[PDB]
Amino acid sequence: TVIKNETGTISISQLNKNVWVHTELGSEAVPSNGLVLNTSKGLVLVDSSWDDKLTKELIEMVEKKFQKRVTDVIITHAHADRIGGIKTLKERGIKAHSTALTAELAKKNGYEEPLGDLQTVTNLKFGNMKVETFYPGKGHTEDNIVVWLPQYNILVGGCLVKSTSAKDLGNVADAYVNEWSTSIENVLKRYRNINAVVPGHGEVGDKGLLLHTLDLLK
Ligand SMILES: [Zn+2]
Repeated sequence: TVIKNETGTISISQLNKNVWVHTELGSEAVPSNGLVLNTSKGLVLVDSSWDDKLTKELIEMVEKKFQKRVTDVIITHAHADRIGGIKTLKERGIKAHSTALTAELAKKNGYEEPLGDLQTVTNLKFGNMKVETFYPGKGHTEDNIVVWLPQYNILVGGCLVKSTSAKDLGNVADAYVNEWSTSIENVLKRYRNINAVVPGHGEVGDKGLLLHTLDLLK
């Protein structure tokens, strides 16, 4: 099931019972994927959106939809599509989780600072919903992390993972192209039984998306 806005810029699609994928188009419309986790104690998002207007609109949508508060957001890296709505998060009392490095880079890029609480391996539980954040090393950016939902074996790769039709790695000015391969290998070694994989943008797939990205990096 999918739910969008009248303009069509914001869409939310259900993966399973309590897991949805939020997608926003940043204008040439450029999409960005994130997750919406419906828990017994509120809504949790994996990544915000391009800017504050889109992020606020996204939050307004899911809150109206599930009739609950978005309590936390996990930021996967310090770029606009991930941390663009940080000001909106902070003004609404939404906890913006991130690694210390992501917080450092957010500041450098002119964004308000996220919590910087996430360690290399951080397990978070919101109600019955379990979430694991993992820093696999440098790739798309120096700070990129992945998110794992152990109850569903769902992997949110962020921009470290490209979609099936993607033949372009995207912006590599802040990337560590050579190390990117080792980082993907660390994700593969850590999670031996992956089901669905959500790329930074594009359609949800499986472990084959990680192999595809390694192919592009060759
Ligand atoms: Zn980026």
